[PDB]
Amino acid sequence: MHHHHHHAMDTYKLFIVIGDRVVVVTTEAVDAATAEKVFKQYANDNGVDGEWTYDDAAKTFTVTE
Repeated sequence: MHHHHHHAMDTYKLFIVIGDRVVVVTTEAVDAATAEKVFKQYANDNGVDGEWTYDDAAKTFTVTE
């Protein structure tokens, strides 16, 4: 027998206050650690530099500088 399991995911946000423009990127992930991996790759793939913070209740990551 076989069945597909569509796993549970929540949306996470990435606030990257870069220079003049503020960009908010949302994504979906099973948990915070998974979202962290996704946003880290996203940051690397799009040349985003800086230090980050995470607010769990808000499921929001913020990158500054």
